[PDB]
Amino acid sequence: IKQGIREVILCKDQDGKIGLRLKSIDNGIFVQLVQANSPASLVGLRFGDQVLQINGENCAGWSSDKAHKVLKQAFGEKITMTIRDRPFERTITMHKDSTGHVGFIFKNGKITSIVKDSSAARNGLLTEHNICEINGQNVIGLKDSQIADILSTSGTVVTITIMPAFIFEHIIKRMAPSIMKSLMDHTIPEV
Repeated sequence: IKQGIREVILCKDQDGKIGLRLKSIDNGIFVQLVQANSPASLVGLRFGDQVLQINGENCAGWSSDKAHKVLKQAFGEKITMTIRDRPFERTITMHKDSTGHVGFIFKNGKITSIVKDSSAARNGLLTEHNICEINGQNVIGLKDSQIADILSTSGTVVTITIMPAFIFEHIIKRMAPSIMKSLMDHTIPEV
């Protein structure tokens, strides 16, 4: 998680889309969904990122509807956005033990217990937190077994990005699980 504000420049695709849905939270605007293979993914927007400005105008106080409308009405040749990086999230680095475990239990992507004497215990992983990313890869909407599988196929060093569940549950309201599973970018970013 970068302690930064960064500028991104976007271009609507040939369908006039950027591949973004946005959500009003605490009088800011946050990214609720980034579509795979979209202008938003390509420029590196992530679930939970805060949008500070669009085209030099402050997003403060905007409703979700107003943010969507602003994007629709932008001359989509060059849209500038000022982003603060995933401000409700934190990243925790763990090491798999000899048995290949880091030491927690989760359910519906939410961490529910920390295993004694684990790497998770040593690094202070918290319960009541939703898993947003593993090793920089968005895992939101994937099944527990797929998240398990990613953890298995990772190396020893496992980086997890988490968000307090009450904030996660606020961000994802009015978005169908099937959309999150099917449409949220789960790819590794391209170079």
